[PDB]
Amino acid sequence: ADEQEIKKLNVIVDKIDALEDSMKNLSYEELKDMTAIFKNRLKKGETLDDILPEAFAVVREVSKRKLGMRQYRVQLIGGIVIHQGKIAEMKTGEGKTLVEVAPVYLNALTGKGVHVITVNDYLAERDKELMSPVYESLGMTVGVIISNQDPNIRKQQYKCDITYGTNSEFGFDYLRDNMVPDLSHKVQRELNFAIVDEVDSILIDEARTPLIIAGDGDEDLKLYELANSFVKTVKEEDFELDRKDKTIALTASGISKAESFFGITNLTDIKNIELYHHINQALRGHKLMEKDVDYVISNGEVMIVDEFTGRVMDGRRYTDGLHQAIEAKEGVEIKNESKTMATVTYQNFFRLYEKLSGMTGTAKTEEGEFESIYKLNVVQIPTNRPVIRADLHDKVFKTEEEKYSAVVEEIIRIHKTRQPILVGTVSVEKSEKLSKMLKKQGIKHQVLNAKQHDKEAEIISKAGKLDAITIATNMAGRGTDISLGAGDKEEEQEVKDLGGLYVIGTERHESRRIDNQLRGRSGRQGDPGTSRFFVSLEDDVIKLYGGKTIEKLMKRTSSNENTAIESKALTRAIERAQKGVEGKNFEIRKNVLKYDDTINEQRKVIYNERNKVLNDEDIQEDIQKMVKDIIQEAGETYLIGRKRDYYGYFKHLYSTFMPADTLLIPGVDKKSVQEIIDSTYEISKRVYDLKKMMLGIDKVAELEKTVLLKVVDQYWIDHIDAMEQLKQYIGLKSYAQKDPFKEYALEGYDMFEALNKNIREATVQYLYKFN
Ligand SMILES: Nc1ncnc2c1ncn2[C@@H]1O[C@H](COP(=O)(O)OP(=O)(O)OP(O)(O)=S)[C@@H](O)[C@H]1O
Repeated sequence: ADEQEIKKLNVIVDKIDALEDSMKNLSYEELKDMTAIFKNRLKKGETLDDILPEAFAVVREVSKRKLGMRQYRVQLIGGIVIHQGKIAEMKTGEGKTLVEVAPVYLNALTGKGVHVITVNDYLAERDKELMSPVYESLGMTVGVIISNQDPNIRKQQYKCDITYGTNSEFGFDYLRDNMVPDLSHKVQRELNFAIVDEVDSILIDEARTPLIIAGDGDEDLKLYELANSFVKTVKEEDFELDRKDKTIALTASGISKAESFFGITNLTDIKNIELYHHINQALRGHKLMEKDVDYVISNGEVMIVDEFTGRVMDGRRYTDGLHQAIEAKEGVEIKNESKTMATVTYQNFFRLYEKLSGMTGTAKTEEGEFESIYKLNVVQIPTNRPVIRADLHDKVFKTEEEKYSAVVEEIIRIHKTRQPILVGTVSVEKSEKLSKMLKKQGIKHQVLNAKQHDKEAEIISKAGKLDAITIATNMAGRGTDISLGAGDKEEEQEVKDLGGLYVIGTERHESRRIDNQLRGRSGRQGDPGTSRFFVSLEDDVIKLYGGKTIEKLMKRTSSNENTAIESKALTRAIERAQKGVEGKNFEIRKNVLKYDDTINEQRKVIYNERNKVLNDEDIQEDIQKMVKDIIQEAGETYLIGRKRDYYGYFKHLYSTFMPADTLLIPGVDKKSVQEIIDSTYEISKRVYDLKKMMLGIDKVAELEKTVLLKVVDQYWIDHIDAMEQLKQYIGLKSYAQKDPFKEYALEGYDMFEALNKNIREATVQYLYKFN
């Protein structure tokens, strides 16, 4: 079992050990000073790895002094392992919180910024508060990212050398960090290196659901209303149209009416894009479309119509604000709720780190997933002292009452013997149910229902001592330790001889992993302990995932009340049920990660092409590129497409971005598509020269960024929410052999081209059409 991987690793610790004595003589400052010595050496030569022995050795004595926690080889091996970029499988109570110190320090010497992710706020704040004396003492700084944290403070934390926090906030922050307008609000920093505590939990387990930021539609609510009232008051002269090419615009009569109606007196400018966009689809919905032709009004809602059948294309909603507009138009309750803006799985958010790593107590079994996703290599480490415990069997039953009384009675029994027990549950109500019998009978205990992880954290530590009964859910008091004695050497041996801590799990969990975690809370290093599972036939995991066996047994009749069950075949069935929800879950992540890849490739560019604008990167060759793009398109459409519809081609460009009287070109019949476009484009290069010369190349470029970036946001968020609705729409399909994913990709590919186009034709319009 990973013998040589650990053996070679052992050579590293072997060296760390020889060094120890030399540093022993050193003062507190002779040690801090070393952080610098380190940094400077890194510039002169040596790799982070070439430093490893001394680096960790320095964390050893500094740790060995400010917290007492000197480090044990296993805690060193694991330290090296995190730095090597893998998983550090150590069992509960093995000291993982400290296995991290040595590795952060080492990597934090680059000034880049290390990341330590935990399962929750408390776990992170506590983790940082504990090891900070080691970090601080060595000339480094630490910060932790907690929930509802103001931007000002939040910035400072990533600024610090080391940073801790809930997995939810790191990936969350990021979203806002890339979703934000200017940089006065970006909060993150370079995602360089991360250490994931309880890696199986965040990565493998959470994976199932993605992170999603949404937005409260207060603004939009009365916005379509105002726009719709105005478009309503508007006259035929206030706008011009063309149902032939499905376009419409607001004439000069409208610009002023809008400025007079609203308090906005400028319009057309990037500042206002909003009122303008809204009044736009408000107008289009009012005249370009019509009742019973385009869209239809059934009951209290407005459904869309398909042109290929005349049927109602249900499920699908109108694009970029349109439906919301038609709704306002007719006079029906508007769907203004849950706006999905940001979204991301941990499968990818974590892929975004130069060097990934983590620790846990159960991962080598899921290695194939950890590697073929995060290319995380699980390396198992030996436990410090030999692990002696009693991982007892699964007391099998039928009927929850039978299972429950068996549990209640076995607890009164262990309790009198004087030993503590840990009753693991998997529901706040089940924990209360099991609680009722104990109270009904008269035996003291406390309920840890994962809500105030800190208050409960204290409770579980004490739980580990003398006559205590603690019923915790599978998420209550996690990183806390079960010290036999609760801090006393007296109760330590008393409870040590009595046979450790006892663990009883209500039902078999969703995986062997979660179960061994209840089993793991006991028997650390060198402590006796027992753990047993009181299972029953109606427990869902078996009830639904068991098979034909549990069914007939459950159906039969009734006989031996309170009498437990057994059989070879019975167990053979109980295990398939768990490995069945194991595989069920294996594939739910598969069909969540892929659906994200599609949006991840998109979100990838929309983001780079968003960051260009922010870090003052030149966008002139690119805007000009898309400007040419619009025209090359006009080419295939009217130029070549229909045949040579000059009136249309020109209407399209006047429609799109060209001014009023400009594209006048001789030749036409004598000239070819390309030449005609080269001309239309030179005519455009001139239009921009008029702009630069009359505005100043600087405002011209400065303005280039103001509107490119602004329209991306408007059309991107809407493309995202809509890409989600697209997924929901595939649900009502299947066909002969049409993969539900395949369709989603195609209808998502062109949907991306439509989005990008809505940007091409929009940056330019604002950049040329009016000024
Ligand atoms: N080398 C050590 N010497 C003394 N105490 C130690 C040492 N290492 C860890 N501890 C103690 O062990 C307890 C912490 O164990 P943890 O770090 O929680 O182990 P773990 O359960 O693997 O970690 P989590 O829950 O993934 S942080 C604390 O009471 C520490 O004081």
